[PDB]
Amino acid sequence: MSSLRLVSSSTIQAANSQLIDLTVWDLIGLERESIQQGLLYHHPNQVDTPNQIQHLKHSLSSTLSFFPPFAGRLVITEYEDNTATCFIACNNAGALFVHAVAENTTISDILQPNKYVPPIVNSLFSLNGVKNREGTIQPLLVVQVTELVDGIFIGLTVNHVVADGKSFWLFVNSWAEISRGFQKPSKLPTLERWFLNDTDHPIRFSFSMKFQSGQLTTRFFHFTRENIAHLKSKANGEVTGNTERRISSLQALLAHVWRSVVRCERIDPQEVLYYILLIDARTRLIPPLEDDYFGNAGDAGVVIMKAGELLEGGLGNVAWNMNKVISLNSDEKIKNRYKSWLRTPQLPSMGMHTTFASQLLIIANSPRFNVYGNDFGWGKPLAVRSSAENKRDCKIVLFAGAEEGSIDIEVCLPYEILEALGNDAEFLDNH
Ligand SMILES: CC(C)(O)[C@H]1CC[C@](C)([C@H]2[C@H](O)C[C@@]3(C)[C@@H]4C[C@H](O[C@@H]5O[C@H](CO)[C@@H](O)[C@H](O)[C@H]5O)[C@H]5C(C)(C)[C@@H](O[C@@H]6OC[C@@H](O)[C@H](O)[C@H]6O)CC[C@@]56C[C@@]46CC[C@]23C)O1
Repeated sequence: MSSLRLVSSSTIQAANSQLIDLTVWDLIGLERESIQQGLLYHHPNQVDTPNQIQHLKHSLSSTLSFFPPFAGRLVITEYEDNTATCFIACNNAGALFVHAVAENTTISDILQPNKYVPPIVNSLFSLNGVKNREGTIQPLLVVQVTELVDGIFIGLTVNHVVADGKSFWLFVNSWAEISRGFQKPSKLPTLERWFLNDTDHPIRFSFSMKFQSGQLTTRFFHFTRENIAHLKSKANGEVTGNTERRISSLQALLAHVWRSVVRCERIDPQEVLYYILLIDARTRLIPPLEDDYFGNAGDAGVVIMKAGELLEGGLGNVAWNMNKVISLNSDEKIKNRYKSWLRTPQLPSMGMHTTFASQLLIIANSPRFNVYGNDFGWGKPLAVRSSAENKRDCKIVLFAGAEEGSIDIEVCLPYEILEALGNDAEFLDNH
């Protein structure tokens, strides 16, 4: 019979004071969840496991020297007028390293064949459910390494006020390099964060103030490079007037997934639908931020369409609308939205009351993040998984696929819609 237990929990400080001021993008995450993603590895041959665990521990400490925020803590000051400030103290209080053993549990137990994410996956991460503002006391980075019969799982819990998805995977890429023998990471973070004026920080903000919540389930779908290329051509072929074939591969796929989810739920064609993209500000500010700007730097772009138009209007029209919402996130709108936020600095509510699954769909992560380059010395990973802690939001999480140019999507929806999707030949997934 299989089981799961914790062997040890250890504080990891940076191998070798300063403060970081947080900007609007960072503060918005204070009352939300951590990023919880991890990497699954197969051990074809025998491995000296105590030596592997020790090597991950020491290479983690070496990497933290280059990313001191992950070894620090948040500092929150609450004021009588119900406002607050927040910053990161790089005080080297340390990350947390959790060593767990899943007896009689295997790779294939974790990757159930073309099925749903099994419950064991959520236990491969530590500090599940902890909101980011609890980083005043809790580590900003927790690493759980779980031993399996035929491999290991490396699961990270990262405070979303400190880092977005891009920065999460910058750190993982850099940790893998250090573990492989690199002296320094190949990409060094930019740690000073963005404000329109030096006088803005510390920003003084206020805290506080869903269909089938708690009942959602999670399933992965795989999209080959070919099927993606097929959808891009189709979408661009349907919008000829004014096109140099500028609908991207990702836009076409996301448009296709949106249509497929709505098709499978079978809803009134008068329903209004909201599709939440996160648009990176790094490349869009003038002057742009550094590519390796370490923090949050992205804004919701909300695509809105009637269900009837979404389906009856064709793939290219949906993808064209997405392309246009992305294009409106200009340097002007980023800066004006920032300025407008400073004058009503309220952390957001997570939005409307939803009465069906397709109503509000959140798109997270990106296929541009490097998942399969994370060789720590024992080979590339077999798969990427998240904690699947979320059972509240209808959500699509994007991952680079194992094959060149493919994409894995992790879909969190009611079970019956995920079943319809897996039986829909128009949904052009594979495996
Ligand atoms: C266009 C309309 C008609 O007005 C309206 C109708 C209403 C709505 C559908 C819009 C609101 O209008 C604003 C809206 C987007 C909310 C406020 C947030 O958006 C931020 O709102 C603040 C202001 O409060 C802006 O300044 C930021 O630019 C913006 O980003 C976001 C995030 C950032 C927390 C978001 O989380 C990221 O999901 C992507 C992942 O990749 C990341 O991991 C992850 O963090 C989850 C969704 C969520 C909660 C909601 C939900 C949907 C809302 C409620 O559109």
